[PDB]
Formats: sequence, structure tokens, C-alpha cells
Amino acid sequence: SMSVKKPKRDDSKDLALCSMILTEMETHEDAWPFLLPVNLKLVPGYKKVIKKPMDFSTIREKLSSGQYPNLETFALDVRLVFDNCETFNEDDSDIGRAGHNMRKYFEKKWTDTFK
Repeated sequence: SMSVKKPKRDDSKDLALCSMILTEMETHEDAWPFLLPVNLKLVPGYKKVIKKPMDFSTIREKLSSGQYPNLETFALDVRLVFDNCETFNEDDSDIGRAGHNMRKYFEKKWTDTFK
């Protein structure tokens, strides 16, 4: 509350460390469904169903231009990529499996770097 604060966690490396995670996600062999925005002209149903599209290149641009206020808003966009994937793709498909694999890969790096 006013004039009463928990000890200050050092967040000075968060930007660099999120960049590193994102580089690791970009270079994973199962990243291909997520590297670029889904083409809303060429994929029937996507635009109406997926209210907030997200992909790795859009997170990279947001990260590089100071559009994440803190490391949690960064994690929320990464998770959105996988939540969108699950919304639109059957679990038993190449893309559905890719999304589960990448979400696991992310959540481990996230815990190991920050928890």
C-alpha cells in the first residue's frame, strides 16, 4: 500500500531474457505454423472465429518496440498463440500436435528462467 512495498525484484534483464526464449521458440523445428500471421484472406473461418490472432513475428515486433510493459504481458501473447491453435486445429493434426509441443517447450523455459 502507500509507502509499504515488498522488496524490489530485479527486472532489468527481463527484456533480454524474453528475447532469448522467443529466439528458441522461433528456431524449434515445430515452430512453422506460428512464425507468421495466419493469412486471413486465404483461411476461411479464421477471421471470424479467432478474435485476437497472434504469431511469433508479431510478438518479436512488439518486444523489439517496447510494447510489452512487463514479462507477464509477453507470456500472455505467447500463450495466446497456442490457445488460438487449439481453438482452430484438431488435436490429431500436424498443427494441433505442433501447438501442444511448443506450449510445453515454452512453459519449461518460462519456469526455468523466471520461477
